[PDB]
Amino acid sequence: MIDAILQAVCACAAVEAHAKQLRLQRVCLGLAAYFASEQMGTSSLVGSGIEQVLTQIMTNFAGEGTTMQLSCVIINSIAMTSGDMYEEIKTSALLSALKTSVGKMATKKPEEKALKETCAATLEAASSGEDPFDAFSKTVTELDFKFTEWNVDPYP
Repeated sequence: MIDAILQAVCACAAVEAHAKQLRLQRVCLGLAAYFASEQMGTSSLVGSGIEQVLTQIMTNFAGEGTTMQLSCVIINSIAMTSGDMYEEIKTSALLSALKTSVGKMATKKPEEKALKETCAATLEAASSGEDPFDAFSKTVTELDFKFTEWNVDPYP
């Protein structure tokens, strides 16, 4: 079931029309993060092109906070799950997009610098020389649901 719903949310996010529909991208990434962090659906994700979906929202909304956290949880999780699966998503593009995006993250307010830090470890962990299981071992690998804005309406 999970495999098949994760295949839909990846497909749903990769259609070019939906690229810039943030709130959607957010919840597709949300679900992706939940299952990845919870060690499920990781094969469905990578197979159904989670790589592309990530680079899309990381270059269409470079810097955006909520998408960056979810994206990094997914990566951190997949990195801590399978060696075969991580080196499949570890594409030049993703790396470029992750660095450029970390670059543009807001860095003034106290929780804004703290969030940057988290998403910056993933980038360090990605470009590290170290075996991924070592490199990503201390990085965040669980989902705080607040970053998915699941229950926040755009027009209260």
